[PDB]
Amino acid sequence: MQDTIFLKGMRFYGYHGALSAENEIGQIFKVDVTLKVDLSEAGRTDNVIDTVHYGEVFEEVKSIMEGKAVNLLEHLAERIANRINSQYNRVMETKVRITKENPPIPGHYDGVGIEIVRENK
Amino acid sequence: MQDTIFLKGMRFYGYHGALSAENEIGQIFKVDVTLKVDLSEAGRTDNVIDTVHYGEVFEEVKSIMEGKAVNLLEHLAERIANRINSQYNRVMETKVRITKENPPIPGHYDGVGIEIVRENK
Amino acid sequence: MQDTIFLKGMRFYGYHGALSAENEIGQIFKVDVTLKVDLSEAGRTDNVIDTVHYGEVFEEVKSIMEGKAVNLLEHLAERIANRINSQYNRVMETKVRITKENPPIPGHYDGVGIEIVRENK
Amino acid sequence: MQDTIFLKGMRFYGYHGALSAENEIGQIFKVDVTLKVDLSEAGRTDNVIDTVHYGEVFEEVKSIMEGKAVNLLEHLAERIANRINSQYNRVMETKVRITKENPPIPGHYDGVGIEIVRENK
Amino acid sequence: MQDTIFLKGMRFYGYHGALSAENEIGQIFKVDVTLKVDLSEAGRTDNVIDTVHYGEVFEEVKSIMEGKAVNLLEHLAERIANRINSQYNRVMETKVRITKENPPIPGHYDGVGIEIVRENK
Amino acid sequence: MQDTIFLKGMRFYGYHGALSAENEIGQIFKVDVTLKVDLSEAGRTDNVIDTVHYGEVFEEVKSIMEGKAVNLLEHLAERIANRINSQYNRVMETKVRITKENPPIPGHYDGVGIEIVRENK
Amino acid sequence: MQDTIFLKGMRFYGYHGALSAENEIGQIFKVDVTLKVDLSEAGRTDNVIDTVHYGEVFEEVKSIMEGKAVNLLEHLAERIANRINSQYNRVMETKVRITKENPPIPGHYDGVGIEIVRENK
Amino acid sequence: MQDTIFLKGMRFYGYHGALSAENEIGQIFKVDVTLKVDLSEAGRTDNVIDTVHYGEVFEEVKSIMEGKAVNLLEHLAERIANRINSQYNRVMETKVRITKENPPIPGHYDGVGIEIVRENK
Ligand SMILES: Nc1nc(O)c2nn(-c3cccc(C(=O)O)c3)nc2n1
Ligand SMILES: Nc1nc(O)c2nn(-c3cccc(C(=O)O)c3)nc2n1
Ligand SMILES: Nc1nc(O)c2nn(-c3cccc(C(=O)O)c3)nc2n1
Ligand SMILES: Nc1nc(O)c2nn(-c3cccc(C(=O)O)c3)nc2n1
Ligand SMILES: Nc1nc(O)c2nn(-c3cccc(C(=O)O)c3)nc2n1
Ligand SMILES: Nc1nc(O)c2nn(-c3cccc(C(=O)O)c3)nc2n1
Ligand SMILES: Nc1nc(O)c2nn(-c3cccc(C(=O)O)c3)nc2n1
Ligand SMILES: Nc1nc(O)c2nn(-c3cccc(C(=O)O)c3)nc2n1
Repeated sequence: MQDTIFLKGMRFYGYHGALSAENEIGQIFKVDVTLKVDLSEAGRTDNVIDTVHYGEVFEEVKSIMEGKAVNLLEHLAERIANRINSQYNRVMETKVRITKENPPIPGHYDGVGIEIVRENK
Repeated sequence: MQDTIFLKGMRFYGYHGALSAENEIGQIFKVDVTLKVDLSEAGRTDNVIDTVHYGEVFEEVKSIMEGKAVNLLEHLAERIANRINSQYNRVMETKVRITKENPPIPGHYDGVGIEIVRENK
Repeated sequence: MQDTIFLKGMRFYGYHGALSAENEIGQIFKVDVTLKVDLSEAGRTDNVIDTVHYGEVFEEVKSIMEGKAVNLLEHLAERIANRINSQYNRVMETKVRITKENPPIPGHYDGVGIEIVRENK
Repeated sequence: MQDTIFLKGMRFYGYHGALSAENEIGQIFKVDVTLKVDLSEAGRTDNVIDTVHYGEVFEEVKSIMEGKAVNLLEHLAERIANRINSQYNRVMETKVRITKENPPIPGHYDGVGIEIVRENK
Repeated sequence: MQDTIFLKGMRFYGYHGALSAENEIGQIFKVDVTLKVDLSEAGRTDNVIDTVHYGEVFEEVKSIMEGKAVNLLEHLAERIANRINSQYNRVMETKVRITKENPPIPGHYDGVGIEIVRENK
Repeated sequence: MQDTIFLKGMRFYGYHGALSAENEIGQIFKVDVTLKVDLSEAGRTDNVIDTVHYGEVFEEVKSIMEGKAVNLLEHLAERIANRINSQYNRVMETKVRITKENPPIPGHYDGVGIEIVRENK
Repeated sequence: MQDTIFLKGMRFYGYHGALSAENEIGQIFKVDVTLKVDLSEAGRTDNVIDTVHYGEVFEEVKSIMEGKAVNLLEHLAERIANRINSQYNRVMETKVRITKENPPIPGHYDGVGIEIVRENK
Repeated sequence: MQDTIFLKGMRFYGYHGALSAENEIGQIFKVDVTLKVDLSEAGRTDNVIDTVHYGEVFEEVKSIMEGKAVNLLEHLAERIANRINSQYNRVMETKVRITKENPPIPGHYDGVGIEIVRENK
């Protein structure tokens, strides 16, 4: 089953980061969420109730990304994957990628971050 | 067999969407279609009749994307994959990705959508 | 005097638009604000009080762009230019460009909008 | 008066070109239309009737770009500028830029074309 | 073994295409070549003779892409893969992707093409 | 008169540069050529003979850019502007911009170069 | 005289900013430097000594951008323009644009900054 | 286990290359480093000590990329992968991609390079 639902390049201004200064100033966090979901039924029916509403997923991500500031992106992706797997039984597995495009790292690069894949139990 | 034929970033202005307002105003839909097809024979012959004409595939996609407005992208990708698998025996499997780059979702993101892979029976 | 202060590609999700459907669903609005300001004194002093804080300008723009929904972009740029010229005597003239990258217009284009230049009296 | 209304990156698939082959195969034409229009009244009123509807301009451009095939881009921009100046008294001057991003020219480049500015008499 | 050598976005102006008009006018062809090659020895030695010179591969591709005009991209990728596998024993397998970014297809899209993977025997 | 004919992002692989090493290895040169030409007549007639053929201009540029290696971009733009003004009486003035996107300068930047504007006498 | 020498998108990682946190963490600063210089002589001669070496200008910019941390971009552009006008008599005027693509401003935007133009006395 | 830590588009100006001229002039090298690391613990704890600090990895890469000039990219990726696997037991495997976007190859392309994947023993 290779069907997926996806939300790309979601950006939120937040205050997460292990450094005090980072928590103070804040920065933009880029998030990509890919959900493994069997889409044939919805493909047949055309009924929104046979799939996972992308609008509701974005809201879950947002609440976590624009909420209390944590230290790691690992913690942020872990709470997102957990929150999506929990509320949707149709999601067989959740992949969350978080990118810090402008971290306190003295150099020239496009971005830094992590990516986790969590199966829904 | 890893051979493929592909059509990338196909854009159509349509009126699909579960929301009334969406059906009224319309929006741009981005479509990516990848076909698993053994290309060696055509590679040997150089005869167009030994492969799948990308121009004809785009027309099939277009007719579905610029046609009657449905509610889901799942339904739109399902009719496309079904239409391509049906008319071409050479297509062993069809992958359709549809992106709503500007959905009625209050936020900052690059796009939202779905992707399905359908084997030709 | 060719000195300027600028804020580029500011994006806000709003509900402005002459169409009911637009007010209902909303869309992303891109804003570019260029201010004619003599920057030599601040260039000499390095004192933030000798110039116009970009952070405060963005807040003014934001309040107008994410506030009550109006019909025209002309009205939106007119309230922004007026609000910036009013609070900053150092701004000799204000230029506001607003882009609707995804308007209810059935077609393929990069964006549509307006640009106004308002001298501070 | 530096106020303008603009439509950027409008793309149409057409068959214009001095070469037979070009008229046969067709190609994508990129169009940028900038209109000099005093936007203060609409800025004050917020009444759509005090400005020029971008949606109607795009339709005029479209009809010309997706219509009968001519030889030059100069002829295409000349009919567009003439058509916009003619129907809108509020347009003090019209600028039309047309780009052939993929012309029958053996080389590596981003695009080729012309740009005309026509005052409304 | 996941080591590779790659040449991305190689562009050539050519006259391949099943349509007469295409052979007459020509167009830009984009090529991506990925070679599976064990790179540890060269990684240890730092001796150019322990790997495959990207400069020589580009020349092989070029000669095929800017040479006699054929009908299919399948034929073009097949001659490239065959030419690289043949001259380099170190290449365990060759992947060739060819894109027609501007084909005689009336529509809006990023590109069309094919991709083949050929193991070196 | 604000009419122009333009050729953007023309790229050529050359060996110009004041450094020996540069003449040896070569690099990509980006060229932008803008011609001031009254386009109304061609706009009226639709006759290619009433304007300046972009295809012929690109050839002139090419011959200069892919020809003998000189030291400066100033010399390269000067020979191009001179060559275009000379062969076309319709060109009232020629603007040539040349960019070295990858010069032997140890740093991070998008490009370096020059731009000249030459009136046709 | 419309001749210019330019250095675009120069990026440096620095610690300038009116906020303590900014001085602590640092960020990327984008710089664009345009010099008004008569390029005809160098265009005629092809002698590097008849123009301004872009490599030397980048070094001046770099030393200022990667040096002691100041509060304003105005101060940074003022020292750059002053340093270039001072060492080169051939530079009739210097334009310096500095962009903070990731400032401590809670929002979604492409960048913020200033631009100054300084004539060489 | 599909968890990863990544550093994308890291750019360094260096003097590696099999050609004398290349060692003399230097060029920009683009590096992408992907690390397979189990991120659940850090995801649970939010403790930086339960993961691999991206800032420290960038420093290791930098020291190798901006250090002594070698002939191959294979040698450069091999020393990076080896250096990261060596200092971090948490890294189960390291993938290093190096791109020469502007090599001494007479042609039009986006880039050339290699990619290696090295398991940590
Ligand atoms: N522009 C903008 N919009 C929002 O909705 C924001 N929410 N936060 C925000 C507030 C408090 C904490 C965080 C956080 O990421 O921890 C984010 N910054 C914003 N900026
Ligand atoms: N510009 C443009 N071109 C076309 O070919 C279009 N077809 N539709 C269209 C018409 C009716 C229904 C749909 C739909 O997607 O349901 C699309 N909008 C277009 N715009
Ligand atoms: N994501 C996001 N963030 C904000 O700060 C928003 N503000 N509005 C908003 C709310 C009410 C009216 C408007 C408007 O533009 O008229 C905008 N939508 C948002 N989405
Ligand atoms: N995809 C697409 N959509 C349209 O609305 C088109 N109109 N034409 C078209 C038809 C006849 C003549 C021309 C022309 O440009 O001369 C264009 N090609 C299209 N493709
Ligand atoms: N600009 C440019 N440079 C080259 O090296 C070219 N080679 N061909 C070319 C010539 C003959 C046949 C083909 C072909 O692709 O069949 C290509 N067009 C070029 N343009
Ligand atoms: N790929 C490619 N195509 C061409 O037409 C080229 N011409 N030159 C070339 C040859 C001799 C001198 C110069 C020069 O720029 O001085 C350029 N390199 C090329 N590469
Ligand atoms: N990667 C990198 N390279 C350099 O040359 C740097 N110079 N500085 C630097 C050091 C001290 C002060 C500043 C400053 O901008 O004030 C910058 N950070 C760098 N990072
Ligand atoms: N701008 C810039 N910044 C640095 O930190 C650099 N380090 N090197 C450098 C110096 C010596 C050898 C190499 C090399 O790559 O072999 C690189 N060039 C730089 N440019």
